[PDB]
Order: sequence, then structure tokens, then C-alpha cells
Amino acid sequence: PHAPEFAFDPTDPWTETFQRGLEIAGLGGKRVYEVGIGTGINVAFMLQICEAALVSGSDLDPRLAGLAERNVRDLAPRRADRFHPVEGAVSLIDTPEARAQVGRSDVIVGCLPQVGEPDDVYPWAEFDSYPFNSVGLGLNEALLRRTRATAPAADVVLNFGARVGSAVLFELFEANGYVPEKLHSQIVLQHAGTDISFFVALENALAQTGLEREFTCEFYGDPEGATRLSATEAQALVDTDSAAEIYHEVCVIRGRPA
Amino acid sequence: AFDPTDPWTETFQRGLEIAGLGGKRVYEVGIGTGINVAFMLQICEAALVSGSDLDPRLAGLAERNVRDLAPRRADRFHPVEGAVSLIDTPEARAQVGRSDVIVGCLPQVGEPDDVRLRAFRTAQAAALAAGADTRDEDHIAHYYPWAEFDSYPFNSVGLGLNEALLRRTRATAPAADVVLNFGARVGSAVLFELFEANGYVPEKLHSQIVLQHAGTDISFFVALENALAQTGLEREFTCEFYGDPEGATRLSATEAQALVDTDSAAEIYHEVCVIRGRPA
Amino acid sequence: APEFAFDPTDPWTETFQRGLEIAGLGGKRVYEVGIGTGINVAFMLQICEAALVSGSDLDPRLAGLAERNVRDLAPRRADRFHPVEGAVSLIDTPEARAQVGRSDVIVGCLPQVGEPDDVRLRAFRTAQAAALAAGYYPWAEFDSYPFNSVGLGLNEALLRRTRATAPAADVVLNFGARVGSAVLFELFEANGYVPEKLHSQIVLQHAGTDISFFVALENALAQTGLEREFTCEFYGDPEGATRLSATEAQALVDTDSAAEIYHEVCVIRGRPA
Repeated sequence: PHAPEFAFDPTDPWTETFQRGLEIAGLGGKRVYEVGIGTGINVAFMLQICEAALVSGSDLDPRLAGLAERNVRDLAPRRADRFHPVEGAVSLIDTPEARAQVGRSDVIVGCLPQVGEPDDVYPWAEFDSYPFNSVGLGLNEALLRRTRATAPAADVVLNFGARVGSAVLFELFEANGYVPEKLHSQIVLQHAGTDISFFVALENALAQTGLEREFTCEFYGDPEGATRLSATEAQALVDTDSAAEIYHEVCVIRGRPA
Repeated sequence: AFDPTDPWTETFQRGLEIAGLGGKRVYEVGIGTGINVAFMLQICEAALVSGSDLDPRLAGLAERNVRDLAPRRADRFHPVEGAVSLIDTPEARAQVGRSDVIVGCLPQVGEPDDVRLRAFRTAQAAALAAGADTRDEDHIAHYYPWAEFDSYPFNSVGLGLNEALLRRTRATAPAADVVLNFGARVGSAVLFELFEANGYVPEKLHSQIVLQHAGTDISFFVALENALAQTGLEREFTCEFYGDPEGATRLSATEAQALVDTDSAAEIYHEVCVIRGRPA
Repeated sequence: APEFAFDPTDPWTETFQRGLEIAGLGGKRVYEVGIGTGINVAFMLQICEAALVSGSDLDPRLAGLAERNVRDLAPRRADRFHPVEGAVSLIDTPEARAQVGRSDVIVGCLPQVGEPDDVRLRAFRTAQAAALAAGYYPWAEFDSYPFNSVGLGLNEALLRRTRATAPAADVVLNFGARVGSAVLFELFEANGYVPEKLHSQIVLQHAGTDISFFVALENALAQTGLEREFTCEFYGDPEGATRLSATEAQALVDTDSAAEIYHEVCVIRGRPA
């Protein structure tokens, strides 16, 4: 009954949105696998604040597993005995060990590369064929094919920019064997350098049939998400003013198998 | 007996009879006013029928409707309330998971151009028969969306919504049959691949030659005939139309549109068929 | 297993057969999609020591010609070969599904973009000849597959069938690797299979081979309409020391004609979880 505000990072609104969803997910007592553990701070968060029973994970970069280990031992010293990462270079979960560990997990979590992520920030062309790569989420769909096969009973909890709308995000789960549920969302502001052509091209794109398409992306003018904008609209306000403040939603969605 | 003004629905119903729904639990996606619910209950002798529609005002009407249509069996009709897109609600999924068979005539490119007008007139006919004098808008609606089904592989032949329902059925009812109605202009091979690609063995249960209204646009199907493949290599493809009500003289989409570029009332036919998908 | 057994006339089939031997089919019950004239059946019974080989073909005449070829080439094993009859597209008959569902391993060298340009004329001449004795896959229904974007749509269509009909069976497939192994592996990972590359060779491509489809791959913009980095894998030498894009390969030949262009063929096994 006391929100752990001190815990969520004050720096990155994407990671903050993720961590708040992880807290809501209810990871207490579960085995959890994180795709792309990075520096390990999410693992530390899930161990210390969420109270996961066990956490494993992997990264594409082999040096990151070892560095994640220090961090977890520094930041969650009295819970670090429960962090068992998988070394070494692991794209998605594509090694036998990563597969074994995913196979034993109750929840798979991640914030994966996706069109629309922040610039500041996997191999990439082999995911181009995925149907949901048409909205920039191929890599995310690639993981859902793997999780459904290796751990068919586990939840999958993923972080998304929601410029394409929640009907599409929910579709990515429904198309792949999972009932989706939005755990948490937030309005976030994007850098002034962010490119969004991709998003204007989306609403200007003919279907695929192809016939029609009066669809519109989701942006906001205020940090409260009061004033909706299309991608074209938004793209305008920046042609008007290069330092115009543009907002979109980031949200955490859990897919639960049947 | 069947209404011959709506051949897609005749086709649908005739297909359902053949399905073998005697004593089974069935879910219908898009129950409408319950015409198909009552049919299965009265003619097919189903033990239980449930289902939903994306218009939330419809279940109530249907219920009523089925009561009047099959009162001696309307107690086995158990609709699910709410604005149910496909089977997207816990309660909807729950019922689907308990069903032996899932049936639908779903939106799809090539459905009759007047399908949304017929539904509006059927909704308002059913409310008048229930003793209510209403506002017309009570029977209109903004359903079904389309953008989230656009990325589906089989949306390229206009069946994205149908594919999406198959992703759903397979996961929440992996042993259930799925019985679906389609316009076959794209070819029965393509219709069969829709099922095969999604874990189902297809069987064509019944089919019929029907005529398309004169003002029906078929440039979509023409556009498929001139398209290249995903490869960018030449694609060989032909749509299936007919010049005769019997389905004896075949026409591609390009030919069919020629006969209405020269004349303007040339009778143009195509197939409508019921396909059952059965999992292994 | 002796060198003489592997096909000395055809690098694609030689690659397939070296890969099947490495798959360890001994004692297994196997199913081949596209048996053709049955030589691979003979190779799997006689060299791989399979307990039982079934399979089918789209051309309904080939199962009968494959029986005679297996009777004449592995007479001591011929009783272990039980082809499925009739025209069979992939495995799409109740008898082919029933056999596939009893199989330990499903194998195939399936039609695919990048196959040798003369394979369809071979199969045609090969029919006719073998047809005495005495007396193709369309590609339109498979065009929707995501992996058709790389020309592997028929292969993906099989993976959807095997997974449903024989969920515990391995699946062993021969591929040209011009689109790279990450893509080939992703075809399996996307469809419920863990890929392992069993064997691979560097083959020479016929002289007038059209590689325009692969050039186009290197210049396409993805599904998102933005940039994409991608090079097909070709080689200038028969050991693959010197790499080449499809564009480099095409250019090497625009200025020659008889330039030697090489690429990889490789056998991948897809194992369920």
C-alpha cells in the first residue's frame, strides 16, 4: 500500500513505464526470464521490489551478463542469489540454455527493439518478413513464436510504444496465441529529434489487399494526453515549430495463454 | 424454408446442416438477429447454441427473436452480451472453449455490397416485431474495424478477418471444428490454404453459384490477376467467376469485368461455399 | 558411410544426402515430401538404414516409378518402402497425413526460389523417360506466406502442416542459402522448430542462372518502408573464401558471362520443443 516511487528510474520514461508494469504484473514468487537483461537494473528491480522467486535472462551482448551480475549484487545484495543469467551471446532466446531456462519460467518479460523506440538507444533483417513488422514490431512477434513453443504456459510481458494504437498491439498477441491485457500506460514525450515519417507513412498507406485505409496513429499535444493528434498532424506542428513538444503513449502489455 | 433473396445465407445454412451439428455445442461469431441461431436449433438439432455480435444492442434482439422463432428450443440459446469483436471477451472465450463447433459468416472482401443495408433493415424489422417504434440510428452501427487485421497473410486475398478468427479458435478451442462461409472468387485452393496454414484440415461442405448485384466492384479481384508475387516474380493467378447460373462457363476477373465494360447488365456469377476446418 | 553413395551428378542432391546420413535416420520411420523417382528413398533405406520409408509426390505417376527404382536399387530393403499413392500436394490427403503422423522424421528438398533453373525440365524429361517402362506446385496459394518474401513460401507451408499433423517429428529440409542462415533459421523458429544446420556445401550455379530476384532483395525497403541492410551470400571460389553480394555476383557476370558464381546449399533439421 505504498507505491515504491523511489524505485522506478527518473531518467528514462520507457524503462519507468516498464518497471511500473512489472510491479503490477505480480511477479512475487515466480521464475522470470528477461530478454535483453542489459546492465541488470530491471533484474535488480524485479528481485528487490517485485520479489520474484528467481530471475534469469540473457543478452545479445556477451559482456552484459557479467556486468548485470555485479549490479544485481550491488543493488539487491540480499536477493542476488536468485539471479542466474545465461551467458553468452543470445539473440532472442536462441540457444539451448536460454531455451531450457525459458522453459522453466512462469513469466517472460522484455522491452525489445521496435520501430519508434528512442534514438538514444537485434540482428534485424531476418524479422522483416513477420506480418506485424508492418507496424514495426517484428522482433516482438518473433519472440512470441518462440515463447509459445518453448514455454506454452508462461505469461509474456512486453513494453511498447503505442503510436499504432492498442487495437494493433492487442492484435499482435491475439494473432499469436495470447490474450492481452494492458497492465500500465503512460504519456511520454519524445525527443525533439525523433523521426516519425514511418508513422505518417503508416496512415497514408494503402492496405495490403489493397483497398482504402482511413486509419490514424495516436499522438498527443499535452503531457496529459488530452489533445489527440495524428502522425500527419503531429508532423506538422514540428514543421511549424522545430521544438514543438510531441507526446505518445508507452505501455506494458501481458499476454496470457489460454 | 430458405429465403432466396439472400443466397449467401442459404448457402451458409445448407452448409451447417451438412456439418453434423446434431447434439453439439456451437458458437456463432456474429449472431446478428439470431436467424442462424434459430436455424441450428430448429433444423440442425444442436444441444446448445451460444455466440455474440460486435453490436452490443443485438444480443437482446436476437434473444427475443429466437424466442419467437423456436420457442420450443430457445432455452438452449445462450448469447453472450457486450460488444464482442470476434471472440474477444473472457466470457466469449469461455464459451468458445466449451464449444465443439465454431461457425461464422464473417466480413470479407467480396461480401455482397448490400450486406450492411440488409443488416440494418433486419435489425429494425426485428425491433418493430417486438413492439418498439424506434429511432433509425438504433439499428445502425460502426462495425467491424479493419486496420488491426490488415497485416494478416490472407488479408492479401481479402480474408484477413477470417484468418484472425482461426488464430483465436486454435488457441482457446484446439479440438473444436470451425465452419466458415466464403466467397470463392479467389479460388478454392486459396480458401483451403487459409485453413491449412493455421492448423486445420479443410473440407468443403456445400457450395452454390450465385449472382452478384450489377453494381458490384470487382477491381480488387482484377488487381489480384495483374499482381506480381511477394517475390516480385511473375505470378500466375486467376479468379473464379462464371457467366452462367450453372457454373458452366468460367470467367477470370479480367474477363468478367470486360463483359460489364461492354454491356452493363451482363449476369456475373461466382461461388459461395461452406468450409469446415478440423484440427488434427 | 562410403563416398560412392552420395549423388555425384548433382550438388543439391549430394548436399541433401550427406545431410540425411548425418541426421541419423537409422531405425526411424521416415516420410519424404516429393519422392520423385525414389533415389532418395533408395539412399535412405540402403545407406541410412531407415526402418521404414513412406512419402508422396504431386505427379501421381512417380510413386509407381519410385517403387521400381527402389526394387532395382535396394532389393534387400524394398519391402520397407510404402509410398502413398495419388497426386499429393505437400501432405494434403488423409492417407499422407496418416502416414506423416506416424513418422519420426519428415524430409524434403522442396521447390524454392533459387533452385536450379533447369529442375522443372529435368522432372518433365525424367517423367517421360522413366514412364517407359510402359505407357508444378502452383505458387499462388503459397504466395501469402511471410517467408515467401525470401522465396521459401512452399517450405513454410509444409512447416504449418507438419507441426499440426506430426508435432513430435523432426523435419529435415534442403535449402539454397543465398538469403543467409539467419533467415533460414528464422523460417524454423517462426513456425515452432529449433533449427540445426546438419551439413552444407558450396555449389556452382549454372552459367545462365537468373539471380535477379536476389539482387532485388538487396535493394528492397522492408515491410516498414524504411532502410534495410541485407546482402545475399554468393562466392567467387569453390571453397567460399571470397564473398560476394548478389549485386557483386551479378556485376561479375555482366562483365563476363562465364564468370564463376558459387553459393551455399545446406540441410537444416527443425526439432520441435
